[PDB]
Amino acid sequence: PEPQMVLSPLTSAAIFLVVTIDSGGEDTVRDLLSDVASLERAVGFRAQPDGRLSCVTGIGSEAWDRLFSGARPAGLHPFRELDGPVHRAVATPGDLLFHIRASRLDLCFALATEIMGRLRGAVTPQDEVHGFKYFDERDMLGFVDGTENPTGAAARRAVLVGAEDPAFAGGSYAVVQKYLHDIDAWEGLSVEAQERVIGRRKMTDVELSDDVKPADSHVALTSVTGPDGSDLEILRDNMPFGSVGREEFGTYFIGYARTPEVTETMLERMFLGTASAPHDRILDFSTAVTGSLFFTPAADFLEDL
Amino acid sequence: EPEPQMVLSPLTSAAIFLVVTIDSGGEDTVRDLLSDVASLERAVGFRAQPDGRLSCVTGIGSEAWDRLFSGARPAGLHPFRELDGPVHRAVATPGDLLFHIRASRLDLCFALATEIMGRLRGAVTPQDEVHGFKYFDERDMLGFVDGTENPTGAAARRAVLVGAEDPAFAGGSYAVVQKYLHDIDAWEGLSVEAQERVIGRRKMTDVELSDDVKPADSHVALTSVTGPDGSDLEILRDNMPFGSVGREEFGTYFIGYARTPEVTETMLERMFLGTASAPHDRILDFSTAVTGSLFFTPAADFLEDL
Amino acid sequence: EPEPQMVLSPLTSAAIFLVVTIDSGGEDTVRDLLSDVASLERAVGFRAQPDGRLSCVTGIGSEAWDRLFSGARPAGLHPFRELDGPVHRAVATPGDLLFHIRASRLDLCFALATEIMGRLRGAVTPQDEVHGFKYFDERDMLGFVDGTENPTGAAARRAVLVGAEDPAFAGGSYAVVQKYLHDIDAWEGLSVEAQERVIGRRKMTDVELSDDVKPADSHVALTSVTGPDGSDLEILRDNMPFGSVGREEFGTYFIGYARTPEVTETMLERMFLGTASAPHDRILDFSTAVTGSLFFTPAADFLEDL
Amino acid sequence: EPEPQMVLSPLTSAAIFLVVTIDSGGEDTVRDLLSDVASLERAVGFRAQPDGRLSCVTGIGSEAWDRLFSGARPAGLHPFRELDGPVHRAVATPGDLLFHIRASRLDLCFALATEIMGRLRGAVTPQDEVHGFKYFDERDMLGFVDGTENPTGAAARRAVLVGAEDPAFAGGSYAVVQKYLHDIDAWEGLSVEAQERVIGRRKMTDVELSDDVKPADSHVALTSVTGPDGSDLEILRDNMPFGSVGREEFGTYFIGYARTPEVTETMLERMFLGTASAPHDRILDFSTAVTGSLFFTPAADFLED
Amino acid sequence: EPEPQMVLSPLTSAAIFLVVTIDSGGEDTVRDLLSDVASLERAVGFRAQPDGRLSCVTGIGSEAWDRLFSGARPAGLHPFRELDGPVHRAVATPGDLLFHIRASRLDLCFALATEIMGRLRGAVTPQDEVHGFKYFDERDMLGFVDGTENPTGAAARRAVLVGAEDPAFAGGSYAVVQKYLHDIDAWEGLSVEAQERVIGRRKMTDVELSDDVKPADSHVALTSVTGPDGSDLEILRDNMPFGSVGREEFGTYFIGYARTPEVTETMLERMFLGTASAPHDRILDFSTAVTGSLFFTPAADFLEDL
Amino acid sequence: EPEPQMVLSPLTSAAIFLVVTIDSGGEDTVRDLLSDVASLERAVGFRAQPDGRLSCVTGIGSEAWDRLFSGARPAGLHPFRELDGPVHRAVATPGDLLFHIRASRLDLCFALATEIMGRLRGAVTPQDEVHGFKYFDERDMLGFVDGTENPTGAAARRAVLVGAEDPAFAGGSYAVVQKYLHDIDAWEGLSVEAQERVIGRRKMTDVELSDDVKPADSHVALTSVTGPDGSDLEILRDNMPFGSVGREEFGTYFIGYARTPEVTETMLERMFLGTASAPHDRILDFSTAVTGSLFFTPAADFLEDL
Ligand code: HEM
Ligand code: HEM
Ligand code: HEM
Ligand code: HEM
Ligand SMILES: [Mg+2]
Ligand SMILES: [Mg+2]
Ligand SMILES: [O]
Ligand SMILES: [O]
Repeated sequence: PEPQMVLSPLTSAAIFLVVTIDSGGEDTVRDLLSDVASLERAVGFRAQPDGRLSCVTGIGSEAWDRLFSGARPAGLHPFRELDGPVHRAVATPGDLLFHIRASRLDLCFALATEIMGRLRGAVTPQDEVHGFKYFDERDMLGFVDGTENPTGAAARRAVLVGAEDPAFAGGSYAVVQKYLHDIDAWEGLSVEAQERVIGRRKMTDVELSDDVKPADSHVALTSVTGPDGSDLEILRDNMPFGSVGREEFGTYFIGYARTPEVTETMLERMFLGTASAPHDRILDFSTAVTGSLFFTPAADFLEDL
Repeated sequence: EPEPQMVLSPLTSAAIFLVVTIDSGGEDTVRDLLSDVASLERAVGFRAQPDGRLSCVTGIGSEAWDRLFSGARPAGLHPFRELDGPVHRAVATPGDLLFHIRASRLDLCFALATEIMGRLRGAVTPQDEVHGFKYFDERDMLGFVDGTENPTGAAARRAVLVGAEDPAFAGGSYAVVQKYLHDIDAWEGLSVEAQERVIGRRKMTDVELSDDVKPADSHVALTSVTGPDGSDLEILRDNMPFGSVGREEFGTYFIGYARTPEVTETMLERMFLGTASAPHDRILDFSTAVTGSLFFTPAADFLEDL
Repeated sequence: EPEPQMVLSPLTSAAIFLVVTIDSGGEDTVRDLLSDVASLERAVGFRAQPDGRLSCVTGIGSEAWDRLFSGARPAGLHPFRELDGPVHRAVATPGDLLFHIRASRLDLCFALATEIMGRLRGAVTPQDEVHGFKYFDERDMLGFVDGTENPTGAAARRAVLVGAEDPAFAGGSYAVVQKYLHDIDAWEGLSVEAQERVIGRRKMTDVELSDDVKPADSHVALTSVTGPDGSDLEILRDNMPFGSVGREEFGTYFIGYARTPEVTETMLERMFLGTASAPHDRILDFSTAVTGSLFFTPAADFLEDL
Repeated sequence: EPEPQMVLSPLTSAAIFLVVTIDSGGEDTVRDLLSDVASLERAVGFRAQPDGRLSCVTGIGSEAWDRLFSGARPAGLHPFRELDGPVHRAVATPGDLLFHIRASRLDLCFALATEIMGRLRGAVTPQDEVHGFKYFDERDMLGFVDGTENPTGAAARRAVLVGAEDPAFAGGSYAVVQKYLHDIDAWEGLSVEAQERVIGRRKMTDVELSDDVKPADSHVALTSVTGPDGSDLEILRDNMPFGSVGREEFGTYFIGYARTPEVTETMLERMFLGTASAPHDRILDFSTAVTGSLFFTPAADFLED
Repeated sequence: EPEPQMVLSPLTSAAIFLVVTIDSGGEDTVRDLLSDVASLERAVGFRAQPDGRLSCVTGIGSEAWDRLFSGARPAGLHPFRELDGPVHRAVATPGDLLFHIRASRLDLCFALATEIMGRLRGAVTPQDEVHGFKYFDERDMLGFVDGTENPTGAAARRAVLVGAEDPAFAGGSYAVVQKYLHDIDAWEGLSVEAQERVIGRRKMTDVELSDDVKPADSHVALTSVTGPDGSDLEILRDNMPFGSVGREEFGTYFIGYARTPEVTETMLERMFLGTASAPHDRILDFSTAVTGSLFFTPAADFLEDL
Repeated sequence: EPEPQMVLSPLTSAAIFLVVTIDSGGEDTVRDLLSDVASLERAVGFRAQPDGRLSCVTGIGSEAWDRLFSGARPAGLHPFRELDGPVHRAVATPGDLLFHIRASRLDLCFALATEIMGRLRGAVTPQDEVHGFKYFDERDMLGFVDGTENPTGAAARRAVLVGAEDPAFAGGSYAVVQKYLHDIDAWEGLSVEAQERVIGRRKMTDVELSDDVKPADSHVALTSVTGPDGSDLEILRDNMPFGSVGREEFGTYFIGYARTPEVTETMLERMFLGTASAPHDRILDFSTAVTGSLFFTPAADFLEDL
């Protein structure tokens, strides 16, 4: 079973499109899903091999039940809201996700145009973010973002559904959150204080050692080991976005994993805290304004419709 | 002696256009920023040399000029003139400062825009912010190659930079901006041959239609002007696509630089008001202007001294 | 595995196709060159890593096979079969050896071709030499993107490489070549919408025309065949433009690789002989085949051991 | 005043040389094409920026100049003069127009050549068409780096562009072309040391042989000329390999630009006819000229009218 | 797989080779660093993706192995064995740890080397540090292309990586290093043809000399070994030039990886000790080895768990 | 101009600095080499155009100028002056000739350096040889962006090239070199905020600290000097990191070019001797100068003519 392009090369541009399916829109949607791979080739092939255009399509829980019948992915549910003492992770509507990536924005925009052209009148846009790599893989807080992502076989094993849910092997679960940062507040910290929030050094991206890294740093709370001692990992492809006029500086978070349990555990630790940590310090400078969960099927599941 | 801003830029694949108004009381903050904007361009850009190709051209409008400076005004500076054609209208919208930021990548544009606006918050109000990108092989949203007949090298220097005619402001230029939104559904209902008739060139190969066959209300026909002496009058354009798929906005951000606005304004009159043989530029049947402003972009040394 | 030749190449922008026949007495010289051709590919190409992307696929025809080797023949190897259609003909021309040389620049191709022909001088007679070049947006001589639907990765391995069905020759492939000359004047008299109807895809955007609108005598319609499996039958193509402006020759060099010739031969029957609903492939109204040959491209290890 | 044609071009790895004669009656068609060839160059080349580096230099021969124009002639314009040397001969062959088309890739060259010949069909007859390719380390067909001592910047402007000495035609240049075919088997039978003695420079490192060991009949010896005041007389060359393996043609297409043909012609006389010290240029013992033509390449403004 | 280190790297144009010994008492510090060396490679290299191509391969010597680790030893690990030939000698020099750091640019190599040595200061003593750079056409200091016949893809995986013959260490490899200094004055007194006879390949075109002309004491002749197997025994080399023009040092840093040291050691014996028809490798008449060590480069996973 | 040497070079990422003394008897060898150094630069560089960007700038010291040439001296040419400050000292070390070799890759640098020193064998004695590499965002060894405020374009020509003040030597420049070694352990114990106060710019963003917070003893404060008119006096710098990890050498090789050495010497006096308001440049608390020389780099025409 061929997976979608969840494991992509590093790409410098992305469009994230989240839509809801209008009443009556189900058939239009199904026809599009069966064509999305061929549109990806048509737009992408003439810019090979530099273009690295790919589109990962995801389907939400309530939408899955309107479109298909029979067996469902084992872990597919609506994003679970987290009501922490201080910080909250909201859930927002989203039936379909298009995660469109390439080495240039225009390829992204051309593919998005074709997809929404086929869907006009069946869907309603909920979110559209045009993302860009910032410098040397930095995010909007000025830290390198991506460094501890798994690679190669460790990545395939962390992100692709296997034997545990055989009918959906080759699929993945994507969680999306749009975050806005309070840059004024962040920039009032010293660099050393910022490093204590993230858990790594700013200029060199070296992890802080275990004897200085705080329990409420981001890296501390998103490190999770499983009952057998192995690391529980996700694949992230966070993108900066913003608008200077509106003072909007953002990180669009997207995390892929073989089951939503992994991602959800990390989220609980960040928002709700642990025995030793009230919450992830990064949330004192970052507000989530969207939250959705999607299942990204194997490519063959979409071809056969 | 005088160093121009980077009006004549290499081809760049990302741009930010920022148009603001100066609030009451903001003038001093703005003047400090103008004198530092070249420094900020170096601070952001130098670490990404030589690939980055970051430049910022700063432009000042007619009313803002009188609030900011006294003494001489550049000879051609006035407010953008609204054009009320029989069918199509070129609006004038508010604009005191233009920052036309270009680079080979968006992040550098954004980083410089962030630094500029960081110094100016409290003193200005944003009116328009567009993030532009190059689309394929220099194509615009209508699917045609865009820029082909721009002047280059010495001809560009001569068409764009103020010289002896206004010696206090030699090295400056005049910029006209209009944000255009396209009706892509209408446009895509035309055959390719019909689209070529609107533009005046071939779509795939970008070869100009012969005199034999080019309509008089084609875009290329209307924007070709020879001056009293018989030589052509040229501008320098760096149009950028922009858009949002969910809102159905597909746009062209027009910016044209010229040594005097009279050239740009004549082209605009022809397009909106027509000629004896052409009611209006057919491109306007698929393109609506929603902003319009005119700025003077001084020589770099003018700004350095404040 | 055994190591296949570089049938599955990265995208390359230049090629040389060489077709020769083996003269009387030439077999020994040929067999020496075959055993060294991989090391000549590395000699010429290694110093130009990693941009060079130079490869050479060597193929052997049916008659030549029996002069060169004894023991088993590959299952599918036979002379190219002439197709005498009502209107269009697929001709057969002589060819014992194919060198399909690809790289990112012509000079590398030429350098390797020079070395190969150097070793063969006086053993072979050239029948065809074509210097091909890809247009800058993967377009062909007709102006359409060419390559889009080729299979990739595991699907390509499955469609192209001989496997368990003929185990002594696993890792090999079958190559069909035809040189096509186009009538560019005729083709350029069609509208874009008409040309799209001949091909089956949009010219500018390369999106496939939908099933409800794509004519049955369009190229894409006729070269889509499903097997008994239900699954599509695929080939791997690497068509290359060529020509000469002084002689008015504008051409497409077709080369198609498949795990058995039955796939390629079916497509050719459909194009040249037609189906229940289509007289012939409309592309042949603008394209004439003037060569036709079929080769087996053995696994690299087969050649190394001689 | 005058914008020259793109005589001083960036390094380009591909070229098409097209030489045609103007048929009886063809003069008007030619004139119309000349006035448009700059705009064809932009049409084909602009969309391939900035990599494409497409340019076309157009040149006109002496007899054709008389058919096309009246009024002033360029001072230096005359038909190529045959050299009948004791051993080697430089032939003169017909040609009224030259298109010297250059780019980073052959297809751009071909696209522009196609447009040009399309407009000239029926008015001209092709005499020569060569598709050139530079080897990857600026080597020529003989394996030597080719172009090392070309002038650059202001030295090149001084050497190639007509100035105040012929002010009606300032910004123009004179092009000489010769197609050479090589005897590769003879050449490859020389040791490297013997080859270096023919050329005048070291083969692998491209360092010039010192004055005390460079032969008098080496190529570099004979093509170094000083003028009355003792300064070097210089040309700009853009020699391209070409060939066909099937027909055993291995060639160098010579093109030299100079502000007057006297410089190029003197170098040619030294090569073909000899000096007191040297019977002839040793490179001609491996190279035969099979065309020879001379053209004036006007300032681009001259063609715009 | 277990995950190997990046033994099979893309082509890289810079390297640092660092050889250190472990001071007594330093073993715990070293074990900590080995468990973090992969994360340091990512911290330094991630921000420079994808062009940076920084990798670090870490190798452990025989005696160090015994001081550092509990369990079983790799089967092939021993001290480098001195070779005392009639004319030329391969010396064995001290080395407990090898860091073979490669990238597209020296700065990344240096930055990683700095971080590694930062953690080791006080626990190790530097024995050798070489900053290598590739000549622009993959040439070495003798002017010959270097790397041409290395194995590729699956053939490389098979020649370099320990498999089920030593299953606890599958995914490891064995590295041999020797620093060579050349007598450039002597070498440059040879004609090109005589140099070609020492190496066994053509200097300009890198084509192998034919079997009837290639000397038996040529480098290529001596380092071509067939196994008991019938077939070729291969190693993977990544030789780097280095030097200092003031000191007249012009060098080649030899590094060879193999799945067992037997292969590399055979080649070395042939070079230094000779064969029936060759006294020794002629290259050694212009090259003096001044270091020599052997290391085991474990699988990535082995190091992660310490 | 007469044609200057390549003092104004593009950004390059590698360099070799070679400083030598002329031995007795060496004068004529040196003179021959000077007249050929441009042609060596082309021989090594041409075949790697235009990616290579190889240049060599050749400079001559005061004492050596008198040995080599008769006739006029450059007005500004004198031995580097030692500065014996209360705390820090700028040493003067011997040097007759400087070769400042720059390119995009080290191997081109090394190849040209090899040719130059090969011609000078036996006539000169090497005093200093440094191989420099740029860190990947134009950062130096202290982690700051280095080069931001260098002049460009006509401002650079005006700052660095001799003109009509010394018309015989128009086109020349004056280069000062100093090799510095850094105390990295001390530097890394400062907070980033404290480092910024040493340099005078922000570390991450490279923005200049504002006049109200920048300390008087910061590097930027002390190296800003205004001339009689109130304009900035500028130099052109191309500082290069270098180092050796095993020897714990981390260095900055300083090279500054100016039209007269008075400008560079003023800056050095301020840094090392201090002013009324600054004891000395705080960068010297982390940087020790171990060489110091001054050279005149003539116009290229001057070297051709002999
Ligand atoms: C709010 C915006 C976010 C920002 C700006 C951000 C930023 C960062 C940065 C700079 C790192 C260190 C470098 C790296 O390894 O990539 C990192 C690591 C990580 N983040 Fe986040 N992050 C955000 C949200 C999240 C969320 C919501 C999750 C999980 C649900 C998450 C999971 C991770 C994980 C798993 C790691 C790697 C930890 C390890 O070293 O083992 N991040 N993030
Ligand atoms: C006469 C010159 C030829 C030209 C100029 C040409 C051009 C094209 C073009 C433009 C496409 C559509 C884009 C793509 O998927 O590549 C295409 C598709 C194809 N062509 Fe051709 N073609 C030629 C001859 C042939 C021949 C002789 C064959 C088979 C023997 C063939 C087999 C195919 C196949 C199999 C496809 C893709 C079908 C699918 O869409 O699933 N072509 N060709
Ligand atoms: C001074 C040291 C060395 C230099 C300058 C050098 C240079 C070269 C050159 C120029 C080639 C031919 C091109 C190629 O295939 O890469 C080559 C091949 C080779 N060298 Fe070396 N080499 C050196 C040391 C060694 C050593 C010490 C070994 C073995 C322990 C070795 C093993 C080989 C092998 C296996 C080949 C490939 C032979 C084949 O199958 O063609 N080299 N070397
Ligand atoms: C250890 C030696 C050095 C280091 C690591 C160093 C580093 C730097 C850095 C980081 C900057 C700020 C960015 C820039 O504009 O380049 C700078 C500026 C500067 N440095 Fe240095 N520097 C060194 C030595 C010197 C010396 C010895 C001089 C003068 C003789 C000098 C002259 C300058 C000048 C003129 C500026 C720019 C001032 C203006 O900002 O308008 N540097 N240096
Ligand atoms: Mg705020
Ligand atoms: Mg002190
Ligand atoms: O993250
Ligand atoms: O500096």
